[PDB]
Amino acid sequence: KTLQQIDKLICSWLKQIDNVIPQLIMEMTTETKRHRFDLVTNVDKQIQQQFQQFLATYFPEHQLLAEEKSNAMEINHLWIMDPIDGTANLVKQQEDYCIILAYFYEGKPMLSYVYDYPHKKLYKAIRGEGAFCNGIKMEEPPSLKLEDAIISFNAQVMNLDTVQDLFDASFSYRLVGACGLDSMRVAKGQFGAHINTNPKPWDIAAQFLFAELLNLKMTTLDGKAIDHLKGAPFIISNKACHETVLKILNANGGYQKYR
Amino acid sequence: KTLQQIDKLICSWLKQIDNVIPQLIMEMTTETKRHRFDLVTNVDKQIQQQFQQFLATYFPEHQLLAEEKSNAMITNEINHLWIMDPIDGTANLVKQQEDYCIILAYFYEGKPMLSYVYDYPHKKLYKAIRGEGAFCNGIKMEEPPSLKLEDAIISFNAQVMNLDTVQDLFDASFSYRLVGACGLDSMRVAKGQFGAHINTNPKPWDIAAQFLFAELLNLKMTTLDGKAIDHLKGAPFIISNKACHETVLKILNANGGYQKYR
Ligand SMILES: [Mg+2]
Ligand SMILES: [Mg+2]
Ligand SMILES: [Mg+2]
Ligand SMILES: [Mg+2]
Ligand SMILES: [Mg+2]
Repeated sequence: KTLQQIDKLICSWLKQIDNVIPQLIMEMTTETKRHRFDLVTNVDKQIQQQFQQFLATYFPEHQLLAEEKSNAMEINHLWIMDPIDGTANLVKQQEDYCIILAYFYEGKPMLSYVYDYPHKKLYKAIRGEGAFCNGIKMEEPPSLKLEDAIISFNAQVMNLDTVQDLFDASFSYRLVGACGLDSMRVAKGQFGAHINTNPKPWDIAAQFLFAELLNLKMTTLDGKAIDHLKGAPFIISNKACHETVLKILNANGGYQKYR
Repeated sequence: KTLQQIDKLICSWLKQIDNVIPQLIMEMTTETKRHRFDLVTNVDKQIQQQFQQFLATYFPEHQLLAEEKSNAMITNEINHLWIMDPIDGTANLVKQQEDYCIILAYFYEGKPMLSYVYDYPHKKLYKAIRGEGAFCNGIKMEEPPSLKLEDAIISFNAQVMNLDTVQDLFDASFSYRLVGACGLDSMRVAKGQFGAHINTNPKPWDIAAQFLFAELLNLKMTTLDGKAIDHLKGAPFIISNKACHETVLKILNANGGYQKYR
């Protein structure tokens, strides 16, 4: 059975990773992918590869869907990985990036991991036990109406009218700049909601479980329910401000650029 | 008294407020000021009170210009001046318990001699001592690498500018992030992690420390017109890497400027 043992294994792999990264930084190399803002490093690739390796060693039946490798891909043990979510923050700030890891058994979220390596905070989620930040149990956050909550989203990728209407309806706006971590601030009850209008499946894979066990909302921007295997325009939200955010997003002909 | 003796006293009084803040947080109470979003807490108040008490107890003749008390005294002619934002980022403190800081700057006859931005939630004390340099927990900071704007993240408040100039800043910049406390957003510029941070209406206490960080680490710190800033008064302000400063100002001042109405 237990997830609990697989979790001990995963957590001991993270301890391993913690000692590997300073080396990977030491010889850091930087490339761009499709455009000058789409960055990859040796850090991103080596973490992925090392889990690909871990998985082969201890879990050869298990498959891996992940950002820095091709995928293809009805699957029984699936891991989803963003080896460095927030690569732009790694490169420019050496701060505010994370590892995102999530395990799915017959489509159902079983374990989930967001590792804030720079602050040495490991958020984890385990079906049957709960969500934890470095061992302390995380509890359902207090209700947050939109009008009292801080929100996070990319303003660059939306028309300014609906950016305005979000500004007007919320307490304030902030942005960390990594899905995993803005999402975690919603979990921790510090942001009311996080939006990403075009995530990949690895950008959001761990959030399903956190959301389930901490009583958050996680949907498409049409309220629907997200296929973990493909992305979708998504939101993670306090329960008390979810409907309101989506309503504003879909108003006046939608959030899309131009207009 | 040797600044190193004064600094020893301050770092130490900042260090001890660690023991105090947790309990003040667990009894957090909140009042409003200019309007319902202009927040102040038991935390802001007690840290200021406890500093003023410290200053009376240790440098009787010095003076405190600070956020949560009136500053009618002054004016240009005071020898020993401290300026303090007891909690900068009060909104963040209330909502997140993270990304707030304490600002202090000592000025001897107008000239900044010591500066402190204490990032309490991650326990990172930033300090700058004239003659010594700038430090983060005693790890020494040096001038950052040149950052052109299109290679740089910027930080600013997108809600108080007209959405065209906002768009223009996005467009010309690598990306946008916001921490939401001036002192911390400023420090990211100081560390070279952001190319620049803008605040279009700071008070003296939101920017008091940064003068010296900027001088010692070769940053540009100016009004949104390029001129010197008078530390007794606010101005619309920027603090920047040297390579992106002119460009950010050009963008701000174009097509009637950065105000909602141009
Ligand atoms: Mg990438
Ligand atoms: Mg990634
Ligand atoms: Mg205030
Ligand atoms: Mg303040
Ligand atoms: Mg302030």
